Amino acid sequence: YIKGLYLEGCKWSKNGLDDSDPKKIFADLPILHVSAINK
Repeated sequence: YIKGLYLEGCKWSKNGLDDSDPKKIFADLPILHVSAINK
């Protein structure tokens, strides 16, 4: 679980056009995942 990433220019999901202010936006919990190839 990573805390503190920052996006630039949309939402997390349902990404849309940014408003006039708030150029740098928080990033939500991007939990990772690893898997064997083609499996």
